Amino acid sequence: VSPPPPIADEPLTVNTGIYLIECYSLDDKAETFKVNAFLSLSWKDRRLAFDPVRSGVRVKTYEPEAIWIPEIRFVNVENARDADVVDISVSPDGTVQYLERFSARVLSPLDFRRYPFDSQTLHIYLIVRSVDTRNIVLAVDLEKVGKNDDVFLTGWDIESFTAVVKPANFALEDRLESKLDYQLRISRCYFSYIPNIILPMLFILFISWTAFWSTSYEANVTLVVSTLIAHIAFNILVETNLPKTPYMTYTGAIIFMIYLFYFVAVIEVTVQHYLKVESQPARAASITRASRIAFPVVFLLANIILAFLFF
Amino acid sequence: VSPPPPIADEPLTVNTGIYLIECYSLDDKAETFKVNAFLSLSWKDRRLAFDPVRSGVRVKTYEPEAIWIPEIRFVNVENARDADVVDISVSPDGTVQYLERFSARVLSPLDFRRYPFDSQTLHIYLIVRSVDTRNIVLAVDLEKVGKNDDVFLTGWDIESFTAVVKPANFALEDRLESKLDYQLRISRCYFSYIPNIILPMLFILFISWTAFWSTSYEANVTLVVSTLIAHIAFNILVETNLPKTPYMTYTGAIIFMIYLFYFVAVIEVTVQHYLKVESQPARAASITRASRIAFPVVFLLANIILAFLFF
Amino acid sequence: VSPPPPIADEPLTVNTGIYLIECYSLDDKAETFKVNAFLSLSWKDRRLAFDPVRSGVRVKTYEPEAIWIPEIRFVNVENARDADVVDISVSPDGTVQYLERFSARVLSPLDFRRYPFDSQTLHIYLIVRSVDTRNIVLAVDLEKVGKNDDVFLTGWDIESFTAVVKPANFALEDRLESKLDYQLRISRCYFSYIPNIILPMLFILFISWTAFWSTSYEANVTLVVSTLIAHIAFNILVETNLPKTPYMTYTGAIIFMIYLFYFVAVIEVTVQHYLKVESQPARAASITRASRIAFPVVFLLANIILAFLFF
Amino acid sequence: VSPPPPIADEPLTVNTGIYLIECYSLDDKAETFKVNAFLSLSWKDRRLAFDPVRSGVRVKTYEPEAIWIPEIRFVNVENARDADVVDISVSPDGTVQYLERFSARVLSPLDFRRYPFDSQTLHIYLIVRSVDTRNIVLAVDLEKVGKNDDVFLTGWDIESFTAVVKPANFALEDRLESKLDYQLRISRCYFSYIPNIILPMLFILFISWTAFWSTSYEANVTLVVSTLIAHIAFNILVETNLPKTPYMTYTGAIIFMIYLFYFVAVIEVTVQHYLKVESQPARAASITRASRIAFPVVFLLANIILAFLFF
Amino acid sequence: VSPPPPIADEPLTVNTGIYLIECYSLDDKAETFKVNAFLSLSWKDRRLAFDPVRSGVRVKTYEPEAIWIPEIRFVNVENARDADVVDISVSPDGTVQYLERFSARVLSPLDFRRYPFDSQTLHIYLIVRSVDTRNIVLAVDLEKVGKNDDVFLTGWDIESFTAVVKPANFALEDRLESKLDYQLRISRCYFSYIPNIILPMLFILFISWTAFWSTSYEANVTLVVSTLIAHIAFNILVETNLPKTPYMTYTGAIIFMIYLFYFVAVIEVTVQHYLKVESQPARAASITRASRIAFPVVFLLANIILAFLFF
Repeated sequence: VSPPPPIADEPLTVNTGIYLIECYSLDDKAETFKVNAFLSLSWKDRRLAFDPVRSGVRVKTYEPEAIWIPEIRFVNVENARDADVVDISVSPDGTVQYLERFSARVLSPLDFRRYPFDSQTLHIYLIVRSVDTRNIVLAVDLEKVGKNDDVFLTGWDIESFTAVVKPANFALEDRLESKLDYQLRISRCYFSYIPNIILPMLFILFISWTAFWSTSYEANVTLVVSTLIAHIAFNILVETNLPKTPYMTYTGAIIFMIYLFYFVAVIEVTVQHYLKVESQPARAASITRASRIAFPVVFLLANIILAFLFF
Repeated sequence: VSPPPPIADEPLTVNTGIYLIECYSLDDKAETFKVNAFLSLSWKDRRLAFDPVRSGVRVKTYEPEAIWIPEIRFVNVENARDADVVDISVSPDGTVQYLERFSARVLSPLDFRRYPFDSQTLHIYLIVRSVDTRNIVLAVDLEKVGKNDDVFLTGWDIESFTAVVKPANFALEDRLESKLDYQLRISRCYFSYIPNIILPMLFILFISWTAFWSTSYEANVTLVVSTLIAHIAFNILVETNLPKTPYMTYTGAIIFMIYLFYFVAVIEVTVQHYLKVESQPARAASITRASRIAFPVVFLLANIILAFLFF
Repeated sequence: VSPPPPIADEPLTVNTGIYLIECYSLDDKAETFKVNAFLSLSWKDRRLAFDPVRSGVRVKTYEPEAIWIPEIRFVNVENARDADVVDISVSPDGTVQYLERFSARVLSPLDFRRYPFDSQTLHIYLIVRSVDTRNIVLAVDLEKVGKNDDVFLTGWDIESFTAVVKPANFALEDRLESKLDYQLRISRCYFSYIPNIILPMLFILFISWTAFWSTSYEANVTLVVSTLIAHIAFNILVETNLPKTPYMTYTGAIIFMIYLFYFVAVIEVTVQHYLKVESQPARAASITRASRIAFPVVFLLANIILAFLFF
Repeated sequence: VSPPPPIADEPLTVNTGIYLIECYSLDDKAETFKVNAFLSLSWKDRRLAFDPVRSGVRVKTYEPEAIWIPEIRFVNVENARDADVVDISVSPDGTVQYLERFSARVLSPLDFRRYPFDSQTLHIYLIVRSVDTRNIVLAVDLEKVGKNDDVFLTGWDIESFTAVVKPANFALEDRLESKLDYQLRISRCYFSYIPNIILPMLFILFISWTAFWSTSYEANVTLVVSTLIAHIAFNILVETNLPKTPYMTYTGAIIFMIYLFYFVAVIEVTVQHYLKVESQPARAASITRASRIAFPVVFLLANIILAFLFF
Repeated sequence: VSPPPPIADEPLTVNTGIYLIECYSLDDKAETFKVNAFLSLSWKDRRLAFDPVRSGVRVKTYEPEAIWIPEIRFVNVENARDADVVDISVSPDGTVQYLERFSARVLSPLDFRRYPFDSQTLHIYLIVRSVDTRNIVLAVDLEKVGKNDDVFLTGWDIESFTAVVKPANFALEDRLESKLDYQLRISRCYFSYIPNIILPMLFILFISWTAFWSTSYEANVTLVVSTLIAHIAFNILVETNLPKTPYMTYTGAIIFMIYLFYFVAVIEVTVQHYLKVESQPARAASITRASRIAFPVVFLLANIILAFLFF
């Protein structure tokens, strides 16, 4: 079987359509997600045309081996998909209606800079490579693009599944390739963020600041250094929840500024003590009492600096 | 091979039956479980009917390629199943008795809000897609739905394996699909919660409260801050046992309220000290002595608030 | 090829035999072990009988496709085995001697209640499903059941590999199945428990008890609370060695009772201090001095309670 | 099919070309990376030559089985690649144009001595083994060597993909092999190095040095030993980011020297105390005051020693 | 195709040869290593003999399916190898020269008692099972046994790859098997052990001993108990580097004895305090001053006891 010969000089249009049955295994670290879907392809091969009256039937069904079928592939997949052909139907004019169910692991890049208020745009790129006998381009049948309502990705909200209708047609290793962009949009979700990461990290930070209602260098050193251990040990506890990136994220910045407020708290505590033992308990107490409004306010305003920086 | 032609206008009934041989690899995080089972299918194709007298035999056995067999598929599977056909038997009337042994990884959503007293309902969804020549619906042979007695899922109690007999018949990409719901019910199980998570976490919390039988700001700061480290380090130790969810669970709420009781204990300790060094040891001692009934009672009642909130 | 017709009304005996070549990958968590072995099957198909004189040969060798061979399967495997047929030999009477080398991942349940003095019984269950034309039962050729001497499972002692000769014959989805139990016994092994888990955990516990040779509430609070952190951090260190079960184990009980001895030590320390600051240093000292024989003795006797409870 | 016979005594040239479609799964620990690419091969087999006029066609397409095709293999792969032949085209002169899409896991050694300013050179080694009837050598078509612009490796910058045009021709197990070196260059990237590993580790180190503005052996011991715990716990937190190597890295040296500055700080603190309690508070204070310029300066200069050692 | 008939009653010699191309993925825990190599086999099948003059060619090449080829297998592999036949060459006399490239995961037992100065002997065991028609033995072609110079195993030194030429011929399940031992000798390598495990663990241990230049029970308790936490937290940090074995290793013994020196340090500190508060500061100071030479010397000598015990 050859590809269908062209009527004029025109290339062959294949009408694509992905319907998401399941989506699962978004690996935030590997920048992958697994998907289980229908792929529908449709084109016109007039070599397969027939008379519905003389053949007796409205629709002819073939096996994949029997007829010509285009080699459609995914670009951004790890390995080629687990495909199973569901149905091949040819109408009287020669219009082939192909359908397969596939499952593929997909590499779409992720951006965690606004964690845990980030949203993502997952791509599924479909290509077809043209042949020597005829050129092939993809098109999108927008009625055959959708998703099951049961489609769930725990800890995200699946907003929308579409495709960009204009395919990207381009030359590669001396032949025309036609690429299509199918986009799954999603938006994050971590109702427990505040009680699982933020609130206990604010509490351990506030505990360090009770050293501004105290003058014991021995109690203060225990307060500030022991709660710094408590902070690091807590960061250890929530390490699994936080994104491990080579760049700075929003939650990551909050964390960093907290390590800074531990450093500045120690400076104060050391200064307050150096002034009191250096017989200036006037200036010593003036600083420690100022820190009690200075630290919380500077914290709140810097957090507004960050918030506004990222959003 | 086409599907069997209909006698009247009726659709084709396939009689389904899943018998669980093994169940294993419930991944609480990925919301999957692996299963190894028999799938039995049964329908009537009168094109395969024969005379037992003239054929000489009572039952004819075919190969899968030889005869028409419906394309049954699972909905909520990662990849299509590892199927091995066990037996195909056709009786004189044309009744096909199909049997295969499969193993599949399955995506059923899990709800840990009532951890570790949660129960689950694992779904295995069977579909069949109807064809142009004839409509197909699934039915359930409830005598062929069951499970091996050896079937174990460590840390759960396998309660029941059934199917919802009314199939869900619906149109999808222009054809009728017939869906079936097979439900594995399970219920959790963790005797170690009481002896592995709750009791040592109550002990480390109680240790923090011995600061209400003390007036040393230096001993008290060590008591409350060191036991807060002990709490976080313990939470680290039992991190593997606890469910890593984007939502708030019951055990997770207990944990959170404990981080709050550390914060409130520090407030008290700081206030008691601020009053004693501010020459009001009457009010200082009044508070610290009140906390000794206040803290434990508030704890017990809040835990009853939580308990009743979740149950 | 059909199954061999019966001489009388008798069912077909297949003579089984597993010889373990390697065993490896015991996953204590997943309750699996991998195995690499020979499976030998032997039955009589008199349709394959021949005259050694007229055929010219002593033994005829066939290909698997050529002759009838029973569908033997494992029950408690994740996926069906990686089988490679080694030899098929038919003697003049029609006795088929089949041999294959397989490797399979196996689900046998494990019991860690007596960790690290537990022993296990790993099952490999062989089934055969009878057919419409004839009934099939398994038998054990005990000369063809054994294990290579190199067979090693690091951290255990491979005691014995046998089979229970009486097969379990039973009806399943309307046909007779014949099941066989092959048992690999194993017994645990951990000299490092004493020098890796128990001894450093007794040392950190004893360190907490030097607070009975002291009256400083500040040193005592540091001793008991700091060593409790040391205990939890050590439990973290040996978390990989200890079994993560939903039930209580023997080592797990020892651990739990140690968390209790930290709680009781804190009670004492708090009471001793409350009596001394409440001007009763007679009773204060009486208790602290009694704890010095009370604690170690109660520990030793409770450990004998536990020991005897589990053994 | 034999290899094409030589015109003269010359060997057969195959023109190679790898175009990277995706690259992913760089395992820093295992020294692997996965890749998905096109491999293009081109040679002249004049046995396949044809007359475009009499054959009627400009280009003949064959199946892999039909014609002779060289066994090209990768050297440094774990398992042989997942190859799928995309197109085989023969022009009138007998020039075969082969194209396949493969995905392979690759073992290229990595050097982390200059972490996190290291750059890498990933190799993909192509071999062909010559045969008895004729010698085979690889050549590089540099226009067919390239990479997709979407090719991403999170936390690195993909600089360049080329091949060394001079193939390495050599005798192995009595035959000529022709090897080619395809090099993917990459350079590291951890913009957050300073902000997540270095800065909080300098802060916890500086906190230890506030013991030079103090004379309390009890506060100083808490300062230096508690911040040493904070250092180790932080190193635990950033363990995932740091490379696990059997050799010394640059970041690893910084870490090591920090453990040394904790040791030397303790020596000082112990000496300062030993002199003050040994009634020499002149020399005691002289040392502690000197450490306040000595420690930071020695640190800065040693870090310049290291920096210059590695770069 | 049957095996070649014997000329006399002699058995068939197959000449083996493994050439290591790559070696990788030594899993210290699972006692496996992956390997990628050439396997060369050579034997005489006179059924394949030909006249070079009449056939026209000097050497005939066959496909694996075409001719008889022995079932050579590995003993100590997890799954049977990923084999790809590279070349089959038959000379005029019937001498088959087979070559395949395989990759296999291999189970060779490892001994870490002298970690990190241990050396290993990795086995690759080749078997052939004799058949009913003829006996088969393996031989070693020592010119076809070697390794690529690029062969690397990070953190080890690949010393040598040979085979024991005398095959082990033996009866198994009623037939002769011929076994061969191919040995890869490797030796460990960890310069970072001294700068990653031993030195910071000696520093944290030395810090505990500054309590012999001090008489404050409160500072001493903080010194010894806080550095014991620091020791456990550090052991946590280097847990990944250290071998997780059921037996006692050399590095493991060093670790254990360090936990003992923490226990003995606490005993001293408790005794020194009990004597000073029990008004015997003569004996109290005598002990503490003796410990300053006793502890370091006993440490050094015990480490020489260990060193000499293991080596």
